[PDB]
Amino acid sequence: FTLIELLIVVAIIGILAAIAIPQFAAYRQKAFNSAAESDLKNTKTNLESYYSEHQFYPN
Amino acid sequence: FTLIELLIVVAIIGILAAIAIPQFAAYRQKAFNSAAESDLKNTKTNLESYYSEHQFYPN
Repeated sequence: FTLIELLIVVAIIGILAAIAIPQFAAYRQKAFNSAAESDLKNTKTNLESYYSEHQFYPN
Repeated sequence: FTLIELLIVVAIIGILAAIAIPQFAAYRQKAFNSAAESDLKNTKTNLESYYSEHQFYPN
Protein backbone atom coordinates (compact mmCIF):
# COMPACT_ATOMS: atom_id res chain seq x y z
CA PHE A 1 0.00 0.00 0.00
CA THR A 2 3.15 2.14 -0.15
CA LEU A 3 4.81 3.24 -3.38
CA ILE A 4 8.14 2.00 -2.01
CA GLU A 5 6.81 -1.53 -1.43
CA LEU A 6 5.39 -1.85 -4.95
CA LEU A 7 8.69 -0.73 -6.47
CA ILE A 8 10.55 -3.31 -4.39
CA VAL A 9 8.02 -5.91 -5.56
CA VAL A 10 8.73 -4.99 -9.18
CA ALA A 11 12.47 -5.26 -8.55
CA ILE A 12 12.13 -8.70 -6.95
CA ILE A 13 9.89 -9.90 -9.79
CA GLY A 14 12.49 -8.75 -12.31
CA ILE A 15 15.17 -10.55 -10.30
CA LEU A 16 13.21 -13.81 -10.16
CA ALA A 17 12.13 -13.81 -13.81
CA ALA A 18 15.77 -13.78 -15.01
CA ILE A 19 16.59 -17.24 -13.63
CA ALA A 20 18.61 -19.33 -16.08
CA ILE A 21 16.46 -22.33 -17.03
CA PRO A 22 18.35 -25.52 -17.98
CA GLN A 23 19.23 -26.29 -21.58
CA PHE A 24 16.44 -28.33 -23.17
CA ALA A 25 17.55 -28.98 -26.77
CA ALA A 26 20.28 -31.37 -25.63
CA TYR A 27 17.88 -32.92 -23.11
CA ARG A 28 15.46 -33.85 -25.90
CA GLN A 29 18.31 -34.92 -28.19
CA LYS A 30 19.24 -37.47 -25.52
CA ALA A 31 15.80 -39.08 -25.81
CA PHE A 32 15.97 -38.97 -29.61
CA ASN A 33 19.34 -40.76 -29.63
CA SER A 34 18.06 -43.35 -27.15
CA ALA A 35 15.08 -43.98 -29.44
CA ALA A 36 17.45 -44.49 -32.38
CA GLU A 37 19.52 -46.94 -30.31
CA SER A 38 16.50 -48.99 -29.25
CA ASP A 39 15.18 -49.06 -32.81
CA LEU A 40 18.50 -50.39 -34.11
CA LYS A 41 18.65 -53.11 -31.45
CA ASN A 42 15.07 -54.20 -32.14
CA THR A 43 15.81 -54.26 -35.88
CA LYS A 44 18.76 -56.58 -35.27
CA THR A 45 16.57 -58.87 -33.18
CA ASN A 46 13.84 -58.93 -35.85
CA LEU A 47 16.34 -59.72 -38.60
CA GLU A 48 17.76 -62.63 -36.63
CA SER A 49 14.18 -63.77 -36.02
CA TYR A 50 13.53 -63.81 -39.77
CA TYR A 51 16.74 -65.79 -40.26
CA SER A 52 15.04 -68.66 -38.37
CA GLU A 53 12.00 -69.42 -40.55
CA HIS A 54 14.14 -69.30 -43.70
CA GLN A 55 17.89 -69.58 -44.22
CA PHE A 56 18.63 -66.12 -45.63
CA TYR A 57 18.31 -62.51 -44.56
CA PRO A 58 15.81 -60.28 -46.41
CA ASN A 59 16.60 -59.64 -50.08
CA PHE B 1 -9.00 37.35 12.41
CA THR B 2 -5.98 39.59 11.85
CA LEU B 3 -4.73 40.66 8.43
CA ILE B 4 -1.23 39.57 9.44
CA GLU B 5 -2.34 36.02 10.26
CA LEU B 6 -4.14 35.54 6.94
CA LEU B 7 -1.07 36.73 5.01
CA ILE B 8 1.10 34.28 6.95
CA VAL B 9 -1.44 31.56 6.13
CA VAL B 10 -1.18 32.40 2.43
CA ALA B 11 2.62 32.28 2.64
CA ILE B 12 2.59 28.88 4.36
CA ILE B 13 0.09 27.52 1.82
CA GLY B 14 2.35 28.68 -1.00
CA ILE B 15 5.31 27.04 0.73
CA LEU B 16 3.50 23.72 1.18
CA ALA B 17 2.02 23.57 -2.32
CA ALA B 18 5.49 23.69 -3.93
CA ILE B 19 6.60 20.31 -2.56
CA ALA B 20 8.41 18.22 -5.17
CA ILE B 21 6.28 15.12 -5.79
CA PRO B 22 8.18 11.97 -6.87
CA GLN B 23 8.68 11.12 -10.52
CA PHE B 24 5.80 8.93 -11.74
CA ALA B 25 6.52 8.22 -15.41
CA ALA B 26 9.46 5.96 -14.53
CA TYR B 27 7.42 4.40 -11.72
CA ARG B 28 4.74 3.31 -14.19
CA GLN B 29 7.35 2.26 -16.76
CA LYS B 30 8.67 -0.17 -14.15
CA ALA B 31 5.29 -1.90 -14.00
CA PHE B 32 5.03 -1.90 -17.80
CA ASN B 33 8.43 -3.58 -18.16
CA SER B 34 7.54 -6.13 -15.48
CA ALA B 35 4.35 -6.93 -17.40
CA ALA B 36 6.39 -7.45 -20.57
CA GLU B 37 8.78 -9.76 -18.69
CA SER B 38 5.98 -11.88 -17.24
CA ASP B 39 4.26 -12.11 -20.63
CA LEU B 40 7.47 -13.36 -22.26
CA LYS B 41 8.02 -15.98 -19.56
CA ASN B 42 4.44 -17.22 -19.82
CA THR B 43 4.75 -17.37 -23.61
CA LYS B 44 7.84 -19.56 -23.28
CA THR B 45 5.98 -21.87 -20.90
CA ASN B 46 2.97 -22.10 -23.23
CA LEU B 47 5.18 -22.89 -26.24
CA GLU B 48 6.92 -25.68 -24.36
CA SER B 49 3.48 -26.94 -23.32
CA TYR B 50 2.41 -27.11 -26.97
CA TYR B 51 5.62 -28.99 -27.77
CA SER B 52 4.26 -31.86 -25.63
CA GLU B 53 1.02 -32.79 -27.42
CA HIS B 54 2.79 -32.69 -30.80
CA GLN B 55 6.47 -32.85 -31.74
CA PHE B 56 6.91 -29.41 -33.31
CA TYR B 57 6.58 -25.78 -32.30
CA PRO B 58 3.80 -23.70 -33.91
CA ASN B 59 4.14 -23.14 -37.66
